[PDB]
Amino acid sequence: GAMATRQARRNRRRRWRERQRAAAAR
Repeated sequence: GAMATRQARRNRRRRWRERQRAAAAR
């Protein structure tokens, strides 16, 4: 969809956010 891309831009940014938790937090 057209909006799917809009919210998606935040998904990719969030996916990396929680991913850092592994390094930042033991």
